[PDB]
Amino acid sequence: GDAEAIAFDGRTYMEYHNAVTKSHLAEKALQSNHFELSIKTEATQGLILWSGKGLERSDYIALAIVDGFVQMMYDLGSKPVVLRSTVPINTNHWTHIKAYRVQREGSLQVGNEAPITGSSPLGATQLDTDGALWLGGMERLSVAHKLPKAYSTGFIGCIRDVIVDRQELHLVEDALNNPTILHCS
Repeated sequence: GDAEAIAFDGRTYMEYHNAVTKSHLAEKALQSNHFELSIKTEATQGLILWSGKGLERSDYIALAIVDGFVQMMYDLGSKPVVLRSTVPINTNHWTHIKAYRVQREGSLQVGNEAPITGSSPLGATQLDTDGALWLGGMERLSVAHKLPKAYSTGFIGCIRDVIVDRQELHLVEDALNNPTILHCS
């Protein structure tokens, strides 16, 4: 009841579009990104969300659990920057994540800890993309040989209340690749 949390078994990943005439309200050079979610899990390695085109050349922004901690990572064109949390995420207790990027600056907050901040190397400031978004793992994998196994590892656990750039994401209804729906708990 209430918050409709969906679960992720390790072979489940949803593709969302975000940003294109669809009802209410070419390339894209985002100056920002803002992501909000709540996750419950026992996993110590897994990929949560990933916004990019999924091509080797493409810039990206993603969130993954790496060796027990949630870490934001993105490359805009001048190499990556990693923002890692001090809050052990694997307690199988719903936990909040709040992350954003303003040009080159980004922050990360898991729980109530102090937000982790940083900024990619001087150079690019905009994230080139077609609006592809992904949840729980991702299709185009090749572009995962350069990252830790974690981004290769699908996510096992649940997720709910995903907010991407002031719009709320309806996991089921917005999913574009018709995946197997398994509620949570």
